Amino acid sequence: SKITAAPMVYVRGEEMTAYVMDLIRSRWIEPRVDVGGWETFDLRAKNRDDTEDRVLRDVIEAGKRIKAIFKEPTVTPTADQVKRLGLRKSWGSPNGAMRRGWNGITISRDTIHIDGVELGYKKPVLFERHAVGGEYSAGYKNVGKGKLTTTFTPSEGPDAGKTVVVDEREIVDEEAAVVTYHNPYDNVHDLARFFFGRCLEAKVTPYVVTKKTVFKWQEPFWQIMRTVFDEEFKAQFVAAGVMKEGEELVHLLSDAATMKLVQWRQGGFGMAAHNYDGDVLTDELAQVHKSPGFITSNLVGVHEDGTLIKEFEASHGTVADMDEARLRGEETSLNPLGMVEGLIGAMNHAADVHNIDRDRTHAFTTKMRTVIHQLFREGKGTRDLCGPSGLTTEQFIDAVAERLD
Amino acid sequence: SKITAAPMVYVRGEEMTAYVMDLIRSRWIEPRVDVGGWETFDLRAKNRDDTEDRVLRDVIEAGKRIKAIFKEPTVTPTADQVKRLGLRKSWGSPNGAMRRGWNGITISRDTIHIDGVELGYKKPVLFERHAVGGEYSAGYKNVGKGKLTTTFTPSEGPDAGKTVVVDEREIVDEEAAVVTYHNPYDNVHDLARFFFGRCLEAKVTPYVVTKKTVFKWQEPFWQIMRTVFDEEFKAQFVAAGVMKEGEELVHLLSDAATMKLVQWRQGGFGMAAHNYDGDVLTDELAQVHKSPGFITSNLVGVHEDGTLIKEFEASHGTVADMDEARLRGEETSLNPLGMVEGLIGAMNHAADVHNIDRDRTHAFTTKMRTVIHQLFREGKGTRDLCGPSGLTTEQFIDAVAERLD
Repeated sequence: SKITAAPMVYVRGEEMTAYVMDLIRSRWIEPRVDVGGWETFDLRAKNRDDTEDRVLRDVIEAGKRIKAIFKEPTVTPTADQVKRLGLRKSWGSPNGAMRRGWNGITISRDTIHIDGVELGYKKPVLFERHAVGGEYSAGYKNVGKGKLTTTFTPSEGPDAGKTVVVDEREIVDEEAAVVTYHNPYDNVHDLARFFFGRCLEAKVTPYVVTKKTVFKWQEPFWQIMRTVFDEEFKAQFVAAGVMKEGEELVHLLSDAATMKLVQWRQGGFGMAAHNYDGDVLTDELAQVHKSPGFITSNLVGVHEDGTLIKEFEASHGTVADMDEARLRGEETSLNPLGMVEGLIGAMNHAADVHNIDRDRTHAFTTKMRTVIHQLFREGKGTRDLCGPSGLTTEQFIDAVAERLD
Repeated sequence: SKITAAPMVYVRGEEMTAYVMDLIRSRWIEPRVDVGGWETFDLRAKNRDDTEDRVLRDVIEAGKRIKAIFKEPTVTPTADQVKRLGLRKSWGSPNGAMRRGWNGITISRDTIHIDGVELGYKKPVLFERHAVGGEYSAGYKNVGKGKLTTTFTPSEGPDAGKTVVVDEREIVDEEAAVVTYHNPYDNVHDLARFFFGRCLEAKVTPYVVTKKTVFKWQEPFWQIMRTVFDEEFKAQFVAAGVMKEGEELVHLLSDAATMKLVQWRQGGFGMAAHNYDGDVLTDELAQVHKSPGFITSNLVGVHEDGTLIKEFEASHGTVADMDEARLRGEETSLNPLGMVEGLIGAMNHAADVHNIDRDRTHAFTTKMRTVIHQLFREGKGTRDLCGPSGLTTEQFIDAVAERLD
């Protein structure tokens, strides 16, 4: 009579968030859900070091096969952490490996809402941060005076094999940065389809966000989006009452979009942007809404077989300060809602993409959310939203558990 | 005896803002000031088109010669404006030509304040947008599959004449952008001195804003600014009451800075950033403060001979909707403060550079500001800040005029 969990990758971190998720797994999930299909991985900074990222390899492989991943917040083993945690070596951020390993098209950064508690945006906002390209994968050098040349040699079509000059310039400064990057745009077709599909389901008005007026190479991000929308979605948006007859898809400049995020406190909109613009704008979105914990960070990629790989994370870290407080015998109140939304999304996608116990899984994950929201409504949520009379971390975990049935 | 205005470049626009400035010139300036020294340029979109942009060339040349420029809001001759205004050809924004032509250092984007009126930020905020470099001057191509190569050949030092590879990559998309740009950092030494001097005078806490953690070529923007601060300013900031001893200059990630602009409603801080980050963050600043009209846009560049070239502009547009209302005979209420702040700056700089009627010009510009600010304190400002009881455009101009003496 327990729910059969679909295959799903579970990535454990450390510190306060792992302490919390251990309690959630043991007291909310496991008594109601057979988690035999989960493949669990220990991603403590120490276990990455001890296995020399063998664990990360096993995460990415598991993710490609299973297509549904929940990842806890983790400690990136930076220089600071090597000394602190007593490790052998440093290890970089695992996001690049995940985005490439799973053919990432977007990080979905959506506002998280609680029925009965008003946050910054009244209604759901959706945001797609294009997951590849841009300055994140640039080649560069810091240089003095000299000549900079950029060439391109196509490998197919009429001009195949003929090298052309993209740019050439004389650097006249003693101190300068020289930078080259690319934006791969083939997966913007996939991105547009995913984005507009999401926006239609949510009944939110979509917007495309670039600096294409000046950064003219960005034009195709808009053109691909507009074409997909017009041909495959506009009729549907009008029919669903989301947009009026003759309303065109709107393009916003990135510097205008920063203003709109502050103005549009009603919510009820979607934005899609390039990698960096999405990075900056979604943290703005976090601040307007409440804080980073109330925005999702959901990586979506395209499997070779046509289905989607979906990884889900909370947007806060491991809350080391709170872990320290716990280890000083001081009361804590970690709001688990960001992580729970991630776990819900992963469990739902696991059930959906594998077609295993879908009705019962969706019902259960909906039930967890409903119970949590009702507790917050009553002033029995965590202290971030319910003040000093709110529940401690452990009190909140019990409160949910005894209402779950 | 009228004030003899120092030589100054005056760039006129069109629509509502030109109509307002025509009245201000007629009713405030000309009865008190001999403006024979002003060289005026017609930058109607139609005049850029009619002169094959020779007028923009003339503006740049006059700006170099005279060193002080006031520019009204203008209509960029975009494709859409070509249709609307019946032009022959489209023309790009004039910004790049001005910023590069006058050896741009910074665009200062400061909150505008009136004593006794509450806007978004309680205390002054200062922002320096690095005026040049970045994607604004990028070379690019939209391409398919192939090989992209970037090389650099230094012209001086021990590695002179030896070509090295900055980047090489294989493009695997049928649609991709390939982009190369440079950041010229020699003038960040000047940017830093300018920024910290202003912040010191204003007694605001300075911050440097970059994405250098990931975009590592940006590191010198930070290093240059920190070195100048530590060597030339830190002790002064301590003695001014702004910072404690042992407090260091703070670096903010650009995605953190977007959150701080929303949080820090008390104001009293400064930020300096690269060209694009500055563009995006200062529009956010405008929205938090009130609107674009309440943020300055003051370009500071430098002549070959060391004299600063200063151009001052309001940050709003020409307000076409209000101009249409005006021409229908309907009431309007355009707040001229943004434009007048710009004109004040340009007139003051002209007076200081040329040393023509310096003391009387400063008294007159101070008077315009005081008279304007006092009318707002009396509820006799425009309707943006004083509500429906506020004065019309024309009523406000006449109210100021009769108080100027």
